[PDB]
Amino acid sequence: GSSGSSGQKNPDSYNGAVRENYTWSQDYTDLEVRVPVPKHVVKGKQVSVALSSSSIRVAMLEENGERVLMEGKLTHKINTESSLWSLEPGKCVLVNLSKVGEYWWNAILEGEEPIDIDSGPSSG
Repeated sequence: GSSGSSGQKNPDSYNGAVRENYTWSQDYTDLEVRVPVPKHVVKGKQVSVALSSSSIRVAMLEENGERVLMEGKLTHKINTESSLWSLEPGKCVLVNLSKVGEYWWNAILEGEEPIDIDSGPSSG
């Protein structure tokens, strides 16, 4: 019984892109990427998080090895200092990216489809 806001505004991520690897979204001045983890990942030592500026790394320990959930050179630089990352047991990984100014992050890595959201004139 339809009651209230109905339709299709978003699956889960409040406006953004979705894929089978790692979700992310673009906001005013900050990005939020959530990576799904198994029910065997609780410790942060089971996952690898490399923060530099224009690069990110997201891996998780399986059993006899590990797997790179999300990784690749970022589109631009960030403020690792201001940036953070929190691991959740039997949930997902949280990574906060702090923009180093007013930039339009059309993507996370330098090789990811450009988000839909767009603005008027920018180049000029």
